[PDB]
Amino acid sequence: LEQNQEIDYSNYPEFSWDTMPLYMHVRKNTAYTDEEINYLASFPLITLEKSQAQNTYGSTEEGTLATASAIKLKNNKAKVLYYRNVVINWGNYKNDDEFISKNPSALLKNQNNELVYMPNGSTPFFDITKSFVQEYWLKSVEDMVATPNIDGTFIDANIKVLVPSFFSSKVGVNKQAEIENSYFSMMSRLKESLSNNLILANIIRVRPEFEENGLEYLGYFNGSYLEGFDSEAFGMSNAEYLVEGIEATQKAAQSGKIITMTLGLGEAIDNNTGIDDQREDVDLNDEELNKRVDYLLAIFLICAEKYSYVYLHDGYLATNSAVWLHQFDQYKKALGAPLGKAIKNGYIYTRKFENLDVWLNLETQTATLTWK
Amino acid sequence: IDYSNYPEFSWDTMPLYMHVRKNTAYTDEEINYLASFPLITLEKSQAQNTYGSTEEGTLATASAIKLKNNKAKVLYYRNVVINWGNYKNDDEFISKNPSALLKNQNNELVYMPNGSTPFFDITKSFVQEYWLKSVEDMVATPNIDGTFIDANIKVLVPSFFSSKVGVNKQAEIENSYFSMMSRLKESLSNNLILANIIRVRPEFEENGLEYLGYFNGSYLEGFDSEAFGMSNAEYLVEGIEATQKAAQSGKIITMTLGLGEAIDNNTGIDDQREDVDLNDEELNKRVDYLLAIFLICAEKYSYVYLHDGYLATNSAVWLHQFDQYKKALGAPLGKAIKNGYIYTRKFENLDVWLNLETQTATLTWK
Repeated sequence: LEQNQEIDYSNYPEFSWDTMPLYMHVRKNTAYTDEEINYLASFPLITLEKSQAQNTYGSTEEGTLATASAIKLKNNKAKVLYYRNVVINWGNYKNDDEFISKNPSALLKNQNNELVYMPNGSTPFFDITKSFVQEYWLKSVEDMVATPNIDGTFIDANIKVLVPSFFSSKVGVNKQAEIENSYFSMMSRLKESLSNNLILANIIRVRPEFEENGLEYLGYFNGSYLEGFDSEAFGMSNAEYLVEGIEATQKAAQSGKIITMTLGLGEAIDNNTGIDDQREDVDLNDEELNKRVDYLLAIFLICAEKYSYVYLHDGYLATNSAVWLHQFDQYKKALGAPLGKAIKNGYIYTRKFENLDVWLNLETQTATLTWK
Repeated sequence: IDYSNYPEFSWDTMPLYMHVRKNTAYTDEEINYLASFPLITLEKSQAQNTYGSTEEGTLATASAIKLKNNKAKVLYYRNVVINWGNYKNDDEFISKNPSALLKNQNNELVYMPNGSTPFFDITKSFVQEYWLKSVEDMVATPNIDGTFIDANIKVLVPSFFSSKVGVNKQAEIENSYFSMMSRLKESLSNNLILANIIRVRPEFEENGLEYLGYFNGSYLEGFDSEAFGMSNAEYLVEGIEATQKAAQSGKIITMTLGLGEAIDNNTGIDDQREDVDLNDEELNKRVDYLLAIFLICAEKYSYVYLHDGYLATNSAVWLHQFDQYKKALGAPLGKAIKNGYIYTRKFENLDVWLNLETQTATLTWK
């Protein structure tokens, strides 16, 4: 497996321990307002998702360029990443639509010559085993990253390539191995061509198939995004699953890799409204909600090192998120640099920072943040 | 009550409903499966990637179903306010008439939670006429027996639109909706109109019965999904009471209940989706429970669907028949009896015992 490169922080985002280090990961179907641009520009690291303002700019490619230009004019130090899925042919990319229309052989088929799909039955996959698909995809990423207001790329669906059953159950064992081989070739190409830029990947993940829960695959990347971090599977308890995720994240962060930890608040915010009635306004000062914020931040702080950033989210679509444009009080309070590593005692973790003491219990799913 | 356009019904075995879409044409086996149900709703996005549009995919599917079983009743889905994709005729109409879409007081489009799907402004006469004709034209085709009208409750719960377009516009949407439903009641009097209307709601003192006079029956969803601070059991008690009254009055009931949560196995996102054992003891207990809720309510022309979503290619129960669907049921020998949260009912070949509090039921088949 690809080894990690020697650490060079030249192109890394800004980072401070003074207050919570925050990540943003976002789309909107139309252009951001000026106020929204100012909000985005306040984050040190921003990923622009697929379906980026396409109903204003006609395409994600153009909506990305316009959004990134506006962010950079407000804060030229904000780092902006372009999302790219390595295998799923999601909609709203004008260049992808043209490429697939002109070249139907670019899509992935099973051994019976049938197109295979995501669970919606309509979104297909790129057959990255084909040279011309690899070249198209790599060029699309390199061309976008080369533009002035884009600093790097967020690579998605690595785990769909690397967990053998995902594609072997669709296209067979040999084709899965071929997809994997081509994936490694493509990531090696980006590691070299984007060496003066940033590459983040959705890669660290508790998986029975991954002996090191994704750390073994970080060699191509400046860091990992984390999702599914508190969503247990494989018969593991919630606490057991988080213990493994925390260990992997601590190791990656201590190695100097960027970490962008996403944790959902959707379940703590939902109040059984919004489907056939107005969605009830969320009291973002609610005491129980803030206990959940404390808990999720405590998980993050037990792991964090320099270049670790957190996003407690209500989905990535700005217009459907109750936390969009908002900042919890925990994000404004003095944090300060760690005074050492977390201490683990069973499912209880503690950590001291210059202005904060953290206590976390994974079994009870509770935490305390004692600000100084 | 005029039953002349109603579907077939038998108590001999479980009366079943089907509610379905697929992005491409059904296979022959799938058409035979559809044709075996007495009442089928064809959803939006109906084979549009084979036939080019939902309109033509609906026509093709319905023709094939009726060739296999001409007695099957087939309904065309139509949303009264949401402009969902894949209707070629809607795309043409909206492109030509952007003013057909609902805007707020700043003249901005308003959307569903996805931020992209807009709404028909049904306060405008030309929109009303386009919509009504689209329904009437499709129901007049030979292989379609009626329509399934969706999103009634989004019109009738004031906060849904008032929070988007203002209180005056919501009242006007509601007024126009009633005019449109009165028109359809008359034009489709030789056909079937099923609506997504019975629903426990604080705004509806009769939980949707007060609107049922426009329609030949109701589809039910959200039926076991409590809200408003209500307990699950008391929320179901209210839905059961509404459904019993409707069914006993001769209205069609199509009760949908999700098995998604009892089938979900924490796989299929980044790995292969593991088989759910459809013969499992635990899944069969859940089927028994959900069928018991249905049977406590059912009358002639009540039908049930225990589902894993409406997209055929993503459903673990597509093409499947639970054993509970094959056993002799027989006619009810009395209405359900309610003793607290425990209901019982006797049929010729089955005794039902249902406890809403524990979410368990016992089906004693003879």
